[PDB]
Amino acid sequence: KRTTMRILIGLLVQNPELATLVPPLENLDENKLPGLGLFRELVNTCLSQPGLTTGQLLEHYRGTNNAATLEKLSMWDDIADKNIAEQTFTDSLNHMFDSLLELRQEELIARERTHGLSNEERLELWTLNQELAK
Repeated sequence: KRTTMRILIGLLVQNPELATLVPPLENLDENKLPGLGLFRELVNTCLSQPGLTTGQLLEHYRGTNNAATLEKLSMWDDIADKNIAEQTFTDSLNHMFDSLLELRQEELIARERTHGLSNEERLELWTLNQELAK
């Protein structure tokens, strides 16, 4: 639950164009979920300057007064980039052999259109069709 806010903050700092996908936060009350005030603040800053880059966003956090905040904004950016690199990795792992599966599939289809397929081969084609979900 604490990482939810941190992930949101982090992702938005990494890509401020995501402010675009935040529904309205005005009627919420800040006082109820730690970090929400910060999120709201960034979202507002993002809406007030569309097209922002990460660096341009981080300009609003110069000065001594903002240092503890600038800090967490950068930490959280990194924690988030890792979380999604992790997720890309796990997702790529799952599709590792796709190039190889998707040509046994071509081979089975071609076999099927000229000679046809045995019972086992029909089942394998079916399995490949599930696995290549598009």
